[PDB]
Amino acid sequence: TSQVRQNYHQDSEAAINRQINLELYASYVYLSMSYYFDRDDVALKNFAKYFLHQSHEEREHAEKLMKLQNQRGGRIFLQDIQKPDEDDWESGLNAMEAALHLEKNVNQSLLELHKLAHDKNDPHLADFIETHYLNEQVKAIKELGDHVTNLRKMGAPESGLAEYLFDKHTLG
Amino acid sequence: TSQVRQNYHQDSEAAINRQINLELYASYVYLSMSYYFDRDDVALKNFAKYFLHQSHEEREHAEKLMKLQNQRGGRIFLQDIQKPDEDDWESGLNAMEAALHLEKNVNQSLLELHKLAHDKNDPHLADFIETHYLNEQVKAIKELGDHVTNLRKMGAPESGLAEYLFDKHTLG
Amino acid sequence: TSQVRQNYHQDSEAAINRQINLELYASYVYLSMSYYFDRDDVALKNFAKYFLHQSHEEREHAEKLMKLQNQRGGRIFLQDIQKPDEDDWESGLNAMEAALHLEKNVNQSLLELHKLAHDKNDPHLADFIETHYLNEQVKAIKELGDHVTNLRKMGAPESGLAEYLFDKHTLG
Amino acid sequence: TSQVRQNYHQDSEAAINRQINLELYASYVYLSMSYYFDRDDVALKNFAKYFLHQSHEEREHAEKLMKLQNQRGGRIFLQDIQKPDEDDWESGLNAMEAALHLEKNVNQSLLELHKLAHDKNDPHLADFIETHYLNEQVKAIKELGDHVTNLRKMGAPESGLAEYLFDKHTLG
Amino acid sequence: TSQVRQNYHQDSEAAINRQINLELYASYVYLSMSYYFDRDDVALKNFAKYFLHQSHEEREHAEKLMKLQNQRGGRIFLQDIQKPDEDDWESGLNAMEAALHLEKNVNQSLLELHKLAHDKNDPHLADFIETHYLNEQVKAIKELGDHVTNLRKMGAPESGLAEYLFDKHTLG
Amino acid sequence: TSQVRQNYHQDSEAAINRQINLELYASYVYLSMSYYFDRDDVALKNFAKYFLHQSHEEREHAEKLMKLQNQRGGRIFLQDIQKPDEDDWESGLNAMEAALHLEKNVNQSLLELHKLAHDKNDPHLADFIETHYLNEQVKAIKELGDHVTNLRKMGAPESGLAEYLFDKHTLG
Ligand SMILES: [Ca+2]
Ligand SMILES: [Ca+2]
Ligand SMILES: [Ca+2]
Ligand SMILES: [Ca+2]
Ligand SMILES: [Ca+2]
Ligand SMILES: [Ca+2]
Ligand SMILES: [Ca+2]
Ligand SMILES: [Ca+2]
Ligand code: NI
Ligand code: NI
Ligand code: NI
Ligand code: NI
Ligand code: NI
Ligand code: NI
Ligand code: NI
Ligand code: NI
Ligand code: NI
Ligand code: NI
Ligand code: NI
Ligand code: NI
Ligand code: NI
Ligand code: NI
Ligand code: NI
Ligand code: NI
Ligand code: NI
Ligand code: NI
Ligand code: NI
Ligand code: NI
Repeated sequence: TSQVRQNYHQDSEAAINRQINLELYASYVYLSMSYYFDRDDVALKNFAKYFLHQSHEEREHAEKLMKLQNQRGGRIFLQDIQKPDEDDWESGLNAMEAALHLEKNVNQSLLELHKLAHDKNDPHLADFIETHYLNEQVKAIKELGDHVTNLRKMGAPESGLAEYLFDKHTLG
Repeated sequence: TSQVRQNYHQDSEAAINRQINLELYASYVYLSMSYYFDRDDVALKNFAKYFLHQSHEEREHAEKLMKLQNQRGGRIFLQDIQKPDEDDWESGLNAMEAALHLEKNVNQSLLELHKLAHDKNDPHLADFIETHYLNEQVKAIKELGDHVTNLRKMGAPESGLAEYLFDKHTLG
Repeated sequence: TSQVRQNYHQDSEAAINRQINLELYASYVYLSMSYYFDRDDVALKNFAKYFLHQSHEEREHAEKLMKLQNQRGGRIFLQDIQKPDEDDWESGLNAMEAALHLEKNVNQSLLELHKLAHDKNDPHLADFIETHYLNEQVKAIKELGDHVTNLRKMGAPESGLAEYLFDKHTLG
Repeated sequence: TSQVRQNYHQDSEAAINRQINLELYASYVYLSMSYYFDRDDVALKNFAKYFLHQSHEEREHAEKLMKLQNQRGGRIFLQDIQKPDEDDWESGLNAMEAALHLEKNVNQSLLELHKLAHDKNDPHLADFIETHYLNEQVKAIKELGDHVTNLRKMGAPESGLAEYLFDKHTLG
Repeated sequence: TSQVRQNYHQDSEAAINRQINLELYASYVYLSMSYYFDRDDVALKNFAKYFLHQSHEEREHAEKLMKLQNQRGGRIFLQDIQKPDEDDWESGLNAMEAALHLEKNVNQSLLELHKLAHDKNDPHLADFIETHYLNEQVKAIKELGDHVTNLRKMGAPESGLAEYLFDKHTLG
Repeated sequence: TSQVRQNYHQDSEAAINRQINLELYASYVYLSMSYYFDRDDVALKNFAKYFLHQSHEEREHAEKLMKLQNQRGGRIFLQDIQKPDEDDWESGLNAMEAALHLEKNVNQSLLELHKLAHDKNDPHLADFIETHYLNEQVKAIKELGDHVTNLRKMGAPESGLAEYLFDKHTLG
């Protein structure tokens, strides 16, 4: 038992390791999306920059959870980072839709983590999730929804013009 | 065939995808090491900072190879990022030794990549490797060797004093 | 024999004179394209500026090879600069496609020059080509491919709107 | 007929295309001279810089005439740029004499262009030539004459000392 | 075997020790030349400064190769630095000619070192030589050739005036 | 006889040439020591920096004596610079002891040079030695003695910790 450990359930510790993996996974999905838009036959530079920024953010999310694990005296166990479910993300609209789906999955995982913390009467963990993760997820989901809506209304993905102009005026 | 592709062998393209994976793997190993030294029962903050810096560097290495793949008209295929071979890195000396071994493995992979590029008469790829990777590897290996030597001479890993003082005066 | 000449094969010297001519030729093609977009019945000012910049760059490429010839003790022999294969470049998309083709031809010439240097065991010439020409060509080809892709996806050349908006938001 | 064309005779348009070619030719002659003085067995760096500056100026002359052609609604037709009449320019004095001869030939062409413009009652073209070309030519010819005179009086080309000192104190 | 050593042939290691000695030797030759021009019966202060600068440069060349040896895990073995082949360098022209000969000898040694590295499939060593030594040698040889040419054309070594004026206007 | 020579005995001139050689030799010993501490299996960076600084100082000592030789109208005759008596300097303490021995040998040579100058009634040479060399030697010897004392008291060379900490806190 860690000399610092206090009111930290083993289920919470395991859940934090799973969330670390999920955040690293999200980082990897976004990296893949980013360089898809860097392809010479896609060539939407601001889509690429947008998803690269997201990738680096998700890495920060993971590192803060690793720090949390050690803060509470839990022990980090890393697992493989699975490659994303696609190699070719099709279009700006499709990538944005996939990112929305991803962020809602991460959000669901965090809400389950919060539920667990509360069930185990761990207010420090509950508030850590509340303070550093829940509103970030709500903001990310809202932003992605906004982007999907505009791309759809503009005529994406069929209109290459639409994705070009969205890349310039929204993501640029 | 990509409209940009020229003098880029399919073996080179495959080799670049493998090197991307190896760089991401190195990034993950270093992340694991970093947070090992953040444990309350290890608590060497400058070892932790050193390996975290290395982790972020390796991520830059991977991203530059992904950019290269698209520059030459190859196609990125990501694979799982395997978890590191240890969860507990034992000591500062042991971690440094493991990092040395890792950098020499990455170096061997890059020398084979250069050999392939030269065999396929790809001077752009050969010089990309020469210019951006080979001396970086030699410098990294020399630095890690220096660190291992000093930690050994100081009495690590048995002397917790040695690793403490090395953390303060070399890594800090 | 020049007092400075050393390890410089006569075939390399001849090849450098041919590359000088090819760089001056590229400069001239780009000059022609530039002023095509300055026509009152074409009137895409940022296409014009883009190709004029390219023209001046190619002139720098030629001058650096002339300097190289004298550095190694070879002797410059200039040849006519052939007029470009078109007087009317049709459209922004068509010009970009022609520029892509041109840069790949120049690249092929440089890869053959590097192959020759290596065959004649001239590492100074090989590395001169590697360092100052090969990645510049890869970058130019990637950029032109990106531009072609976007113009195609936007609806060029049929959509005069597409080329107008690309001129404003990408080239401007 | 161009929508902008007004009071612009087809003979004037053709004459402007010929003058464009002559300006590009002058640029090429000066480029050749410049790198002749960069040879290790000539090695007069300020002669080289002087003629390189002249080369870039002549390119500006050509570009302004191309702009003029489009301003008036004429159509640019480029022709080959002939290689200069010498590969070896012999000496600083000889190069200066050849440049003087060249500038007087260009001047003669411009005076004929002005005569044509006036014959066709084209005061815009006449004044364009007057304002941007005629005094530039007179100044260039006077400067070259001054240089030839001094080099002759100093003992060039036989005195290598003379050309060395002129390179340092006049061209430097 | 050094813990850092990788893909570093014993022949390469020996060749690097020989090149270290040759660079120190060049430094010594230039030191000797420098103070020859400091003699009261020679008294060309800018020749003296020129060769002293060269001496210190060659020392930097040697130190970078010593660093390289340790970077690759080779072991430095120094040898005597032979005194130069002359005590009296005769004249500015003669010294410049001797320096040209010296730089071409050093260049030949470096080209053989590069050939060896390539034969032993050592791209890190090949590119180290390419990047830090080959163009430096080409530039040095061209500069010395230029100086020899001007001194000859001016009338050196018979004209003490020529060497005086060259010292003032080129080396000063 | 030099036009500047006055009250300068041939024995003094010869002695100055010997001292030039001894100063260059000291520079070389210190260069060797410096890069010994740059080895991956020694890796004391501040020992390396300390002896490199000493090497460059000794080179300044030699150059000032060469200047002196020409000031007095003597003639410089250089001799080989002998390689140092060791390739492997064992330890920080051992190197410091060897440097102390070296500086006392150089000092003995300078005291004999001063004795000679005084015997030949050469007060300019005597005071040159007094002013620029004797106290520098006393200071160097005292510093090296201080370093040896501290390294011994700390437990060097057996304590790798001692040399590490001395490198950090005294030489750094
Ligand atoms: Ca998998
Ligand atoms: Ca696995
Ligand atoms: Ca033709
Ligand atoms: Ca290279
Ligand atoms: Ca012709
Ligand atoms: Ca000898
Ligand atoms: Ca010896
Ligand atoms: Ca005194
Ligand atoms: Ni996010
Ligand atoms: Ni996240
Ligand atoms: Ni779903
Ligand atoms: Ni690294
Ligand atoms: Ni890496
Ligand atoms: Ni192993
Ligand atoms: Ni280009
Ligand atoms: Ni080019
Ligand atoms: Ni074709
Ligand atoms: Ni080869
Ligand atoms: Ni002119
Ligand atoms: Ni002109
Ligand atoms: Ni004539
Ligand atoms: Ni040099
Ligand atoms: Ni050198
Ligand atoms: Ni010879
Ligand atoms: Ni000293
Ligand atoms: Ni000394
Ligand atoms: Ni003794
Ligand atoms: Ni006395």
